[PDB]
Amino acid sequence: KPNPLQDANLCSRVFFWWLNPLFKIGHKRRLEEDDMYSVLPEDRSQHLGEELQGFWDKEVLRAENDAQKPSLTRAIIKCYWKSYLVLGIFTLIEESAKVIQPIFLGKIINYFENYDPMDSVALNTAYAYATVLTFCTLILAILHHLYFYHVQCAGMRLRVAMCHMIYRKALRLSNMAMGKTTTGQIVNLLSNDVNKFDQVTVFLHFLWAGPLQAIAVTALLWMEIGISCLAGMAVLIILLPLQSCFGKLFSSLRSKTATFTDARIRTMNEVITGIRIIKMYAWEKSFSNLITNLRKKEISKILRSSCLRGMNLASFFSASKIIVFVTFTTYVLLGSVITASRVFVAVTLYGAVRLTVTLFFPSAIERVSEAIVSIRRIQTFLLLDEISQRNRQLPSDGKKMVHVQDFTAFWDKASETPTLQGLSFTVRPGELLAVVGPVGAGKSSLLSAVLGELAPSHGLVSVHGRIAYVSQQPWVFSGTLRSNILFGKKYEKERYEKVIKACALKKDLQLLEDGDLTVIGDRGTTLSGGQKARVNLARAVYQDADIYLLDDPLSAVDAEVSRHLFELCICQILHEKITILVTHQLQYLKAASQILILKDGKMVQKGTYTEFLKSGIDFGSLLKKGFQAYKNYFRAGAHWIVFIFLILLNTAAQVAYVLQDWWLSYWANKQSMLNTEKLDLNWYLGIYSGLTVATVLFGIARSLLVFYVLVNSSQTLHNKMFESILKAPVLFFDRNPIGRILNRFSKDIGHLDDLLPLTFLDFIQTLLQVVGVVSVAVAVIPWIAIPLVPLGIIFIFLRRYFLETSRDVKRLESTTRSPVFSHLSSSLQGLWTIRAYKAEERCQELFDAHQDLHSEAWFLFLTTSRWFAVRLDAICAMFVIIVAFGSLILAKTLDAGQVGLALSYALTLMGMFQWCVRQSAEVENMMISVERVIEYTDLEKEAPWEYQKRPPPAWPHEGVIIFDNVNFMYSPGGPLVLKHLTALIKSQEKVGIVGRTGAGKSSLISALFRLSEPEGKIWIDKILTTEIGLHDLRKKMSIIPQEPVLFTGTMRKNLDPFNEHTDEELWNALQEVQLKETIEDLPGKMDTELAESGSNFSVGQRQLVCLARAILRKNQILIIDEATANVDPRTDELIQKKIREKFAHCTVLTIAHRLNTIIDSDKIMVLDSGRLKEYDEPYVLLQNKESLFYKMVQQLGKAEAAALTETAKQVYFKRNYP
Repeated sequence: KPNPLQDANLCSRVFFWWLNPLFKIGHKRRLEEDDMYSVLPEDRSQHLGEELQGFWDKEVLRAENDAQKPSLTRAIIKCYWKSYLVLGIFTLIEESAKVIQPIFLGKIINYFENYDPMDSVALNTAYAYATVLTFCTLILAILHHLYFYHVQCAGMRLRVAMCHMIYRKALRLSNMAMGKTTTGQIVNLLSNDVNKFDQVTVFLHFLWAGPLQAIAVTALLWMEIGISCLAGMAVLIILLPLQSCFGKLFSSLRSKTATFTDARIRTMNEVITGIRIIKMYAWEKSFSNLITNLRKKEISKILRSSCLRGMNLASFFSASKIIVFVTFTTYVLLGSVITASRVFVAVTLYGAVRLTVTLFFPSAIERVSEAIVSIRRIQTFLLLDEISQRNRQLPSDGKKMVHVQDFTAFWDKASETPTLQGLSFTVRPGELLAVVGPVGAGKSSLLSAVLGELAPSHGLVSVHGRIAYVSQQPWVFSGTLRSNILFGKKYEKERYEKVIKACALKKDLQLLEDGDLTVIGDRGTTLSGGQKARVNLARAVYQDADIYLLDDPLSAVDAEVSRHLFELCICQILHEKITILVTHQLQYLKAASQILILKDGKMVQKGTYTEFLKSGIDFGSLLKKGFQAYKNYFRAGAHWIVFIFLILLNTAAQVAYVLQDWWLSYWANKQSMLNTEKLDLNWYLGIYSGLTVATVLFGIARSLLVFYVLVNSSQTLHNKMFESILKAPVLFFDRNPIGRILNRFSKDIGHLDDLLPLTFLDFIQTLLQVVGVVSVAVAVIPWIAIPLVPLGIIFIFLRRYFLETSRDVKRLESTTRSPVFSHLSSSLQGLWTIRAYKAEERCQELFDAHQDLHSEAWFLFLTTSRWFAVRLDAICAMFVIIVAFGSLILAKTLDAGQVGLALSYALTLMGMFQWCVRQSAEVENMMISVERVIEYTDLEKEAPWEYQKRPPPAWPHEGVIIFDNVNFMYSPGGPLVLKHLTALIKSQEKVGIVGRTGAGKSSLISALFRLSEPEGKIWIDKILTTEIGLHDLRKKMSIIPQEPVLFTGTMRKNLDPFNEHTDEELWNALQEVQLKETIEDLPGKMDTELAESGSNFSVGQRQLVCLARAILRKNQILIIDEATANVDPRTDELIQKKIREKFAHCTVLTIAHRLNTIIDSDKIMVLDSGRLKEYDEPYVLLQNKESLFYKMVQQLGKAEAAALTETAKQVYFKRNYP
């Protein structure tokens, strides 16, 4: 994929003209990784990394020779100074241009100030000055982008060199070093700590041309306006500390909010996850209250933080008005007088130095400080102790031979019992050596000793030859299955097919779409554990090394596959290979050439299978231990009248900003046409102060009102979204995962709250400033409205043309960034596997290739940005040239105040225009959050929680439940689950439900609670369910769900969220389940904060909590759902006995998956894939052998069948026949 930046001119690289084809292509279709351009050779990851590694190695040698610490920063500087110095040359030129062009502005205004319509020599010198002014604007506009590309390319090169060095290290960390750190701190110095180097360079040079300029400018001001410049400059210095009190107080109101935001998101997680239970109990008003309170407590702090950001923006807006006000107040008070060529040079010089001081210099400080933090971090990482290269081998006779003599070693050096005790054994080619022992005996430790991972404290190990290894856990990296198998080696058809047929992957390869060519993710999300183990073993076999080490391969696979692998792949193929095995299944031991027993890290006996048959010690004996989006966004915040007031207040802020400078223009023009007659200073300083105060007050009012209206819009959108997600039916929670639902209450509301009001105000602020600049120019020279129409069509077409490809190349550099992260993670997890084979100088090449495919789309992200910006600066510089020259061809009607004003405003357009365009794109970016929040704002709704026909309070009186021809389905158009159900449940009668798992067993509860309004009729005491609002149906039917949940809060909350009970009642109920005792020993009596669904409680304890809930609610209908699956028998019988002896007069429906619990149920529904088949007493059902109850019982066995039959008969006799 050849790169055109390699073949370009210099005129064609100043203008990024070499990038035109990409845009054309991106304009038609979408861009994918094939359109993208391969990187310049000086920019490949391996080249950069090797260079910086050379410098860092030489410098750590220098330090080790000099006996102190080595510095990474010193190596970075030594490698990159001879090329970050030339960038410094251009930034010196550019900053002197910024300080020079106000001087020629002065000289043009000074041509007007002394006009003579006949003198042509003066006009010619003024044209010369206009030409020099335009050369400065074309050095700041057109050449700053080939520079800035190189400034940013330097940082990309530094980040890529660091990523390479970090990986080269992380591929050789000694095990004791891999212990201290984690595989999270080795992706957190590469996902956020090396991303600093992209940013540092951008402003690095603003540490010596941020002070230097602020001296040059001050010296110039002293030449023009005199000592008064100090006044102005004083104010400008006070914007460095003050802007750093809006920073040590915004982070005090912003880290005080996350402690409410994160509580709210945790509660929303418990609301969304357990939504079936919340609905079924009718509790969502309680969670409404909890999240309403946490959100109100969070908006209070978002509202302080927004008032402070609004004040910060208003201060940055009216700073220039204050600087110039105080300068020319002291200038005119000390006896001087305002002329219009010193005024609009002082204004312009303040503009330049104020932009440097308040934005660039402090950014440079902060980013260099963070980059030094990150360089320290990587400094520490690149010095973790490393594995000694497996050194010179003892010269042997070439035998592929494994021996150990008197080995004894530790994983950590403080242990009491050594990890290994005096190990001394050997293995030859062809000998399928094995070891048998319990877990903790250390067969992993023995294999790690073989692989060099265990450092010998005493003795010796001799391993000679190529080795293949299979880890206890399968390890699959990023790639395809054949890529996994080859592991960098060249493919061979027959050698691959032999291993495939040996590994019985044929069924597994058929399971995937591409056969063997399907792409496997990280940890193998595309495969299963057995499949991953098979792929790893196939890789090991195909690698064809002298030694094989196999660990725990066949414990996690089935019978036939494991047998086939052991015999036809291990026993037969590898009978000509050195073998060492870790096994847990004794059935394979018969094939073992040798077997060793290891226990407490020590030898017991080694010998064949028959010899250990002779020893008489059993193995098992030892084995056992749009635009509607904008309209709907703004309409939430405030009525339309407030939007009209907001428009007026934006306009008055900007009009007053401009009328202050026009006042200095009018003051100057009125001073010049004078006479001694003196100019009335009270009047002029009065209106000048009035205009400065109006600028400041209207900027402050405008910012706070934009912020307030948009934060209130956020608050209204959240309240409406949340109250619409509490009422969405459970279908909406089935279709969408808990991740997607909660992602709009955390992220998107997180943009609406603290980032969309800020950005949307910064855009409006700078847009009105651009309109102020263009309006002063047009109002002075009205003909500028003709050139300015083709400069506003060209802008629109440019921006469409760009954003049609800047958006295809701002995902290409995100969809290609993550494979680097993933490769580092994967090569850390299976690092032992990687190093076991000598094949890591191919994993380095893989990391380079993954890091040359992201520093290939960062290249296009850097240069498409400059393509666009060169053209916006062409537009803006044509505006400045038209103003500066159209003002001299019209010199007869203009005068020095008008020209000064128009032209210093045009000069300030430089950079403002681009910031406005950037922010507009960023607003349109961040409005997707609003589209999504408004999309959950209008979900479907289930029936209302209340109806007109309220139920009588005593209902249900009895609990007589009637089913009249009920059809129930989860979704419209989906399969029916119940088909014309018809039944009568007489009061108090205990009824069981039986059938197949999903034969309609699970939908009786959903139909009875109207979790999906059903078709048919259901009556409770002659009241149809569909005629009463939900919370008057779900309140009156207590349920014991399959897996209970505890909600974060006091145990009094879990038993009475609505405070309908007295603490003595709760104590009584907790005593009924005998759990009262277990509670009054925790710190809080009942107010103990709990974990997520009672991790500090037992499943049986959770069931006790839910059964207490039911006893407390004491409604005369009760439903139990899949009582016990894995409950301990004590708790089993406890729950069961309480269920019967607490609910004597309560109608009960039980839905059980075992027949023991519901054998005594007075009646039993039987379901057949959604059909009511049998409904009668259990003994009557068991009489008929054709009855599905009898058929299902006979599945159980013979003894259990007879016992259950006896139980049914006894119950039948005791109940019906006294």
